[PDB]
Amino acid sequence: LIPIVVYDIYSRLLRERIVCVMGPIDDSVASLVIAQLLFLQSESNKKPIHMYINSPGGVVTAGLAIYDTMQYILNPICTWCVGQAASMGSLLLAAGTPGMRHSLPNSRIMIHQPIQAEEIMKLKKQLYNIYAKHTKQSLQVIESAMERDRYMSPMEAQEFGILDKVLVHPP
Amino acid sequence: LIPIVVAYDIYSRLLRERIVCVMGPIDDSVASLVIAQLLFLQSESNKKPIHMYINSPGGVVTAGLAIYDTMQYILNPICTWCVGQAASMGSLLLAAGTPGMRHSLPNSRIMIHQPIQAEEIMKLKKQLYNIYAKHTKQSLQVIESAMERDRYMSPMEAQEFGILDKVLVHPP
Amino acid sequence: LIPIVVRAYDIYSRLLRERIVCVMGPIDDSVASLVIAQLLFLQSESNKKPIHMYINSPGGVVTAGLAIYDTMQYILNPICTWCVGQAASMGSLLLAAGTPGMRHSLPNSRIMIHQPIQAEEIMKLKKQLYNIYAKHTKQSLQVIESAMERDRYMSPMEAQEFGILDKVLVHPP
Amino acid sequence: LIPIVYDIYSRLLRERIVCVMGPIDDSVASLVIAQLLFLQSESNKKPIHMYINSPGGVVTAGLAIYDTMQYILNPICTWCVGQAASMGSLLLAAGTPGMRHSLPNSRIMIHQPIQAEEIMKLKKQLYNIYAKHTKQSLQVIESAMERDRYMSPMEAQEFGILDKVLVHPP
Amino acid sequence: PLIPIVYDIYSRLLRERIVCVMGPIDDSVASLVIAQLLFLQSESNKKPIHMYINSPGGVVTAGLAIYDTMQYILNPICTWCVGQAASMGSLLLAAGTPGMRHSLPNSRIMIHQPIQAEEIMKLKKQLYNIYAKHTKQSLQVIESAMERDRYMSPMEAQEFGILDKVLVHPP
Amino acid sequence: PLIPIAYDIYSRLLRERIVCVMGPIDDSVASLVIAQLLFLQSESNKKPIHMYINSPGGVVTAGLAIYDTMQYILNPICTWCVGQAASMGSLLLAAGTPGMRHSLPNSRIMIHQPIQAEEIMKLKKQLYNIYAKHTKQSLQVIESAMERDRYMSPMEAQEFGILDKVLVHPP
Amino acid sequence: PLIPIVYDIYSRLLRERIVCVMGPIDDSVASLVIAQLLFLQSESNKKPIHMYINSPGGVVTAGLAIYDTMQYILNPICTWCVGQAASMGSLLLAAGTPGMRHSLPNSRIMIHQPIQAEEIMKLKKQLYNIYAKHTKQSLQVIESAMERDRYMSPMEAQEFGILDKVLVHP
Amino acid sequence: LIPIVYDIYSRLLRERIVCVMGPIDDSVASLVIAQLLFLQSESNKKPIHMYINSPGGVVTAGLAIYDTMQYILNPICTWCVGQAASMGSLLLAAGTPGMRHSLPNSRIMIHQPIQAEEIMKLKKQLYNIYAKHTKQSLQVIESAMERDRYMSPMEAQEFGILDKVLVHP
Amino acid sequence: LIPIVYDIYSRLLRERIVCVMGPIDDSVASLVIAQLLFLQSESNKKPIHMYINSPGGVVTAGLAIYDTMQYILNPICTWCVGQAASMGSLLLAAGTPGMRHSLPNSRIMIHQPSIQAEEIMKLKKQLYNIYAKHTKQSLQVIESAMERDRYMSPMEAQEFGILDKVLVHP
Ligand SMILES: CC[C@H](C)[C@H]1C(=O)N(Cc2cccc3ccccc23)C[C@@H]2N(C(=O)NCCCC(F)(F)F)CCC(=O)N12
Ligand SMILES: CC[C@H](C)[C@H]1C(=O)N(Cc2cccc3ccccc23)C[C@@H]2N(C(=O)NCCCC(F)(F)F)CCC(=O)N12
Ligand SMILES: CC[C@H](C)[C@H]1C(=O)N(Cc2cccc3ccccc23)C[C@@H]2N(C(=O)NCCCC(F)(F)F)CCC(=O)N12
Ligand SMILES: CC[C@H](C)[C@H]1C(=O)N(Cc2cccc3ccccc23)C[C@@H]2N(C(=O)NCCCC(F)(F)F)CCC(=O)N12
Ligand SMILES: CC[C@H](C)[C@H]1C(=O)N(Cc2cccc3ccccc23)C[C@@H]2N(C(=O)NCCCC(F)(F)F)CCC(=O)N12
Ligand SMILES: CC[C@H](C)[C@H]1C(=O)N(Cc2cccc3ccccc23)C[C@@H]2N(C(=O)NCCCC(F)(F)F)CCC(=O)N12
Ligand SMILES: CC[C@H](C)[C@H]1C(=O)N(Cc2cccc3ccccc23)C[C@@H]2N(C(=O)NCCCC(F)(F)F)CCC(=O)N12
Ligand SMILES: CC[C@H](C)[C@H]1C(=O)N(Cc2cccc3ccccc23)C[C@@H]2N(C(=O)NCCCC(F)(F)F)CCC(=O)N12
Ligand SMILES: CC[C@H](C)[C@H]1C(=O)N(Cc2cccc3ccccc23)C[C@@H]2N(C(=O)NCCCC(F)(F)F)CCC(=O)N12
Ligand SMILES: [Mg+2]
Repeated sequence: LIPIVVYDIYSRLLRERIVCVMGPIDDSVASLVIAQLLFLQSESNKKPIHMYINSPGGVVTAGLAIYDTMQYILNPICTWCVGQAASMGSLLLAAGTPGMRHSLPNSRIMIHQPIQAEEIMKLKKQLYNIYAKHTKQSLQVIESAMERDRYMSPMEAQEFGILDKVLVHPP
Repeated sequence: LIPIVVAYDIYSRLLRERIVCVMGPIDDSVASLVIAQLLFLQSESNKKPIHMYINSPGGVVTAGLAIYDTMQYILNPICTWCVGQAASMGSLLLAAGTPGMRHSLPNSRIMIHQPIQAEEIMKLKKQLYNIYAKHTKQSLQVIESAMERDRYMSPMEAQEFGILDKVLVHPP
Repeated sequence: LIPIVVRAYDIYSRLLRERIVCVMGPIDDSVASLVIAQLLFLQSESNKKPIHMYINSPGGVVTAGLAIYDTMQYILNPICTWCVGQAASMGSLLLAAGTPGMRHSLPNSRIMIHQPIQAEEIMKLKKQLYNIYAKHTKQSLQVIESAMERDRYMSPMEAQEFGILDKVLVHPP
Repeated sequence: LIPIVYDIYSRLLRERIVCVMGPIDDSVASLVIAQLLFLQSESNKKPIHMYINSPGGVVTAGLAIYDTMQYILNPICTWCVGQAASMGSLLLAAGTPGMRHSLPNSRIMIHQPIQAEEIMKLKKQLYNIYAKHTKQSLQVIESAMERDRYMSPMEAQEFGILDKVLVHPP
Repeated sequence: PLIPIVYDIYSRLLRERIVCVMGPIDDSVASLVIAQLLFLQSESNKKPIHMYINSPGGVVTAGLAIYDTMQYILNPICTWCVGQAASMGSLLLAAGTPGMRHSLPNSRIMIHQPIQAEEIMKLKKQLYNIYAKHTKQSLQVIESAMERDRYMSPMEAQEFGILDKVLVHPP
Repeated sequence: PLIPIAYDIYSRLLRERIVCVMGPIDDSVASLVIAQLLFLQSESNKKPIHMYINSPGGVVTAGLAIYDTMQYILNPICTWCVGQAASMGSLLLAAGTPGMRHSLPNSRIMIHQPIQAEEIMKLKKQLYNIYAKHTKQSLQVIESAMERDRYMSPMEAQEFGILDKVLVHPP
Repeated sequence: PLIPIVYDIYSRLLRERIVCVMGPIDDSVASLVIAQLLFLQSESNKKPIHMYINSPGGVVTAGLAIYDTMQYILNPICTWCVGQAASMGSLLLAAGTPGMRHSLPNSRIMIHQPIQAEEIMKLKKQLYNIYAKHTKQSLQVIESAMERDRYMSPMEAQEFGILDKVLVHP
Repeated sequence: LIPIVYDIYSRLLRERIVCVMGPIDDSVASLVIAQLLFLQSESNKKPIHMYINSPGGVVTAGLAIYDTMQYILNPICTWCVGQAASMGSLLLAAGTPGMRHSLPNSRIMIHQPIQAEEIMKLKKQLYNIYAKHTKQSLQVIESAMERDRYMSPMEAQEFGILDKVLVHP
Repeated sequence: LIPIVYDIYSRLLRERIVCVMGPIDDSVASLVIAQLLFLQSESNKKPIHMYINSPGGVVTAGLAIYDTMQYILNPICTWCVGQAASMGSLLLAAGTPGMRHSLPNSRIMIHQPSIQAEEIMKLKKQLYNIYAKHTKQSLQVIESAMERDRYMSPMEAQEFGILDKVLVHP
């Protein structure tokens, strides 16, 4: 049951420029997030957008659709990891505007990922290049890390280049 | 949960700005909704461009062709935008946008390969060959060869092939 | 999800205000009743102004198709039929039943008159279909019978030659 | 089942009461977090009341709510009615000091009913959070969490999970 | 349903030339019955075969397959209606050797029948001709009777030409 | 569904060189029929094999597997249509040894048929050539007939070249 | 599906050195085929083994398990395609003893293929090398052909090196 | 349908071949253990051949088979055909030294696809078993088991999981 | 698929080995009890071997097997392979003193995972008394240990009195 304010709660957050990326990312979630990003951009192409991320991952092309839209719009995008960002969720976290990528202290971050053979490898290489661009790590290090079935703490994710700030309280 | 803006749900709000969404598998229900939206936008103005957002793995051939024919029939220019993917019938719709107005974002994947009686399935397949030839400007022989290859193309390859005009990282 | 336009219409209701009725998907009793109710509404708004009938359907229940057919004939309005995607089985009967001169298809549509209760009753219904197609296409009963046994689709051009429709348009005239 | 006019829960939300009920998963956590952000923007000083009746749920979803409670500036009064087990008892214990309550017949459990290394890392995060808010040593928290049992409100007060056991308002 | 052994009980009855046509008649039942008729014929093409019929009907082509095999073999076939013979069941009852078609006293018999249109009519006309042949009634009378949704007593079925003898006790 | 004796009636028929092709033809049915044809062949490569066919059709490649095995073995094969032979069932009926293709009088026979596009057409053309070979009709006539959604009587199927003899009683 | 007896019919065929590879190839099918190959080898390591193949394909590692066992045993193995051999089925067909790979005239043969990303590519490359070895075609030609979604006639498969003989009669 | 000659697996059992196929659960473990006890009583000296084609399964069921292999006196030749992942690769590695084999196209994975403390205790038992049979350090075993990947037979030989990669006898 | 030699379990039964595997319900208990009666009538002196690999099960079904083990005159050697949890560990502990074994990697749990309230407590107290009798620990220590949600290694189970011998080899 989604509560209302006199607007359902998510719509109310949307009016304050907060977009929620929650649960598994599929085509339906991607389209909704993209539609919300277009809406916020037309209200103002300068004011920051806040992206709340609590997700175990999802479909690669759906994640990439959101990724490309984030890059395409002019707005700065602050990413916030609460709970977890695994697989495509961690890619979206890392794709926030430099300096504006955040996690709360107990979140868990995973870049490991839990079609023809050639196509699955082409998509995998696209992920390598995107993580390399945003984290500043080499392709070899990205590949090694993505093969490891383990989560990182927020501090480790900061050291790796996935995020900028680990906040307990506002600054 | 579909979010609302103030009462419009997010897609209806996009529709008021002349953006139509073609998302997920294309069946008769999706085709009818898209067609109804195209008729609405045309009556508001038969000159102002229409934006078509495409993120689809494909679908039913006749439903795809219904949308295709309606796109051609209306007078408006139609800008097509590939985000995520356009496979099978999705890539046909992408290619059918107004010349010069067919776009993809940088990490999209495009497939023209295709994943009721035998004679009828071949007749539909030949209709697809002729439509791709018209809009890509490639020969029928090249279309037939390419459609037999089970693979995706990058946006740059799709541009070289004639499926789209522009690969944009940021607006122009 | 059906989109809305603003004073709140869903998109099909908005099309209905412009005299467009949609016959989409399989035709059953529920679809027939909705289409019939819409035809009665449009008639009372004006019994002279044309009605546009959008048809994209693989067919359906014979008596439900016949209910829509009879209502189309009964109202006074001219009815323009438009085949987009496909009109198979009962869908092609409705297409053929539009006002003469006002039956249209877009260029890539597919049209089928082949059809994919006690034995005597199924034959009686089949003969009613033969007579309706004969009336509207102007073909003989023998030719209708032969054609309906062939499991195939027709292009819009072939359907025009056969008498199912009048005009194949790429763009408005 | 939900009575109308605007449902009862939205009406409670207008009085700064947030409900954490049933199993805690990602969907529940997101709703609770969204409500906490709403109440904070209405006023970052006025207290928030958190009603907790829950058998527990997903660890990361519980931790997401925990972190948001700490992050906002408001004081948060926690109220245990019925039960607070597993992640539910962590949220109860995480209320503002002096403002953690239970009604008299509630049951409280800190026992907990992914790769091996990851389940242990999450378990150690829970140990440190309970130690911080209860003021008990890590060794005592670990021992208590291995015992499959519930505590009465009085026992939970003695342990440091809550501050007040009320039969009637003060 | 546990089948008792002595051979299972149906196999034991088969060794004494008794074939059972029970329940709905589909392709599987028809094949079984046909296989049994071929077996009994090879043991002796002169000795009578007893066919026990208790059936609400079934698939027309499967019924016709059994019918044609009954006619094809040389043996006399005694048909016995116990419980009921409806639709295709009553056709098989009527198709027994003349003089050898029986019912017990409380059985119920129905000739009413509870693919493209043209094909269903062609099959229906094949049924008309078969009933006319074995009952000795006109085609017009068969067609009228088959439109009536009702059962007949054994005595009425005897008068109509579906069977020869209604026995309470052996003769 | 209970077969009678375990040593069922179908195995007993197999010992007399009768193979049953019943119900929908899929890979499992084709393999069983093929295995039985190999068995009968090794018992004697001269003695005829009887193939009982009551089938609404099935998978094209499974039908073709049985077809090719029938041609490959050296035995004469008598085909018998009881009930119906539709789609791939009618192909098997037509593929019996010339002069040895039979139907009982009330059977129904259909040649109409109720993967990439190019592949479905290649298989369809293989069916055209097989029917042309065994019926002696032209490719154009086969193609026209297979588009018509209808059944044929045994007499019509005889005239068309699908079978040789329509028997009410043995010769 | 009732299996007839004489021995069930497949066991009877096994006594004449005929092994059946039918339907989708999974771990259960592979283990049965492997067990049968070990049995026939111990009866005689010289007498040929006949392998009947009618299969749309299946699990790659299960197909490779059968492949490796075929190579490992000393017996000559005659492969017979009836109906179809697609994906892993066509690999087994091609892996028969040279000169002893057969198809009946109306069979259809497909080498196109209808886990982490790196692992699926490693398995795909193992398939390329196996087809190259047994067909005598270059790796580049195998890779190009496997990307085309289409079937080959028995004659085309013979020309390609997948089989040696297309027989209408024994 | 399992063919008869004995069903085919029973026939292989009479030649001292035991099959460990598909997912390993309690039912599979009990059957394998029962077969190992049978073969041991026929002769406690003659080798036993263990065919392994398995994606893994339940840890305690794998450990039950492991302990029984060690407990009996017989030499045990392990054979990887198709794959040995997770608990399957542990059983492969637990064969008698010098008698651990793979065919050339097999895939081998030591990565693994109840309370928190208990899952770690079981994990540490696996670390010590792999260390014993491969001769690698505990630190290297731990690192390798976190990597979600398969090894070729040659890599598995270099790592100490098996002794011989044979194309032909 | 159960192999034949007798199916393999029946063959083991002829050598006085009874298998208690998987979840223990009424059906399993009745089969085990029937086997114990059979072995007893063959000889009331010769030992019986009980193989235990079980996560637990229904309390009354476990108690039925327990009572029958005590009732017959034979010595009973218990063998834990894989695991013995809940009712499984009770049966392990109930073997003849000196004849209770585990292999080295087994896991043993006496905690119960996760009828009127009074009845569930009566059954729980029956378990306390049975464990006290066979382990020789005080009932207070049994009750405390059974509240801890954890497994024991074979060595710890030996120290606790659950079993007598941890063997790597005969
Ligand atoms: C960043 C958007 C730029 C400026 C631009 C443009 O690139 N596209 C194409 C487009 C179309 C569809 C999906 C897309 C997804 C990602 C990127 C581009 C997409 C349409 C958009 N429009 C709106 O946003 N209109 C107002 C939005 C308010 C609303 F309420 F509708 F949300 C129409 C006017 C327009 O110029 N653009
Ligand atoms: C391109 C449409 C042209 C101009 C034309 C015409 O071809 N058709 C027929 C038609 C009917 C039904 C479905 C069709 C699908 C594809 C193409 C044509 C279809 C109806 C339309 N009308 C409306 O659009 N009316 C306003 C509708 C929009 C709104 F939502 F706003 F109400 C009525 C005035 C009219 O003649 N035409
Ligand atoms: C062609 C309709 C004529 C004129 C006539 C008539 O035959 N019937 C009977 C009738 C009843 C019900 C279903 C029918 C289906 C098919 C044919 C006739 C049916 C009702 C109709 N009415 C309306 O439609 N009234 C306006 C309603 C407008 C609204 F907006 F509400 F839809 C009431 C005035 C009236 O006498 N007739
Ligand atoms: C404690 C929140 C601080 C103050 C701060 C901030 O860090 N985030 C980031 C953020 C984003 C998304 C999820 C988060 C979860 C936990 C913590 C931070 C999260 C958004 C917030 N905003 C609002 O809530 N604005 C008022 C609107 C609230 C209402 F519900 F009414 F819409 C936008 C301006 C702003 O400063 N912040
Ligand atoms: C009445 C049967 C006649 C005499 C004749 C004949 O037409 N067919 C063909 C046939 C084949 C298959 C199904 C048929 C169905 C209906 C009619 C004929 C059918 C087989 C039979 N055979 C047996 O039954 N042989 C003895 C076997 C006895 C057994 F116990 F096994 F059933 C083979 C030798 C033979 O001459 N015929
Ligand atoms: C007509 C078959 C010829 C003669 C020949 C041959 O082509 N194959 C290959 C083959 C193998 C597998 C499936 C096949 C399907 C279609 C065609 C050929 C097939 C094996 C057969 N054998 C048997 O049938 N042996 C008798 C055993 C029969 C029984 F059931 F009783 F066990 C082994 C000796 C032999 O020469 N051939
Ligand atoms: C080609 C097998 C060779 C010759 C060799 C050998 O490598 N293995 C190991 C082995 C074990 C298990 C699966 C295997 C799969 C593929 C390859 C090897 C496999 C067992 C076999 N044995 C038997 O087959 N014994 C007779 C069995 C006959 C029966 F009828 F029972 F099946 C035992 C002694 C022996 O020399 N080998
Ligand atoms: C290697 C077993 C040793 C030698 C010894 C022993 O430790 N156990 C205990 C035991 C019991 C139950 C399961 C066990 C699982 C793993 C390890 C030990 C197990 C019983 C076994 N027996 C048999 O195997 N008997 C022959 C069986 C032959 C048959 F054909 F039936 F399978 C009874 C005579 C005997 O000395 N032992
Ligand atoms: C420990 C059993 C004692 C000795 C005694 C006795 O108490 N009961 C009663 C009884 C009955 C049923 C279940 C029981 C379960 C637990 C305890 C007692 C049970 C029957 C048994 N009998 C057998 O076992 N007879 C030989 C059996 C041979 C067979 F192979 F079939 F098992 C009949 C003669 C007899 O003296 N008793
Ligand atoms: Mg005793």
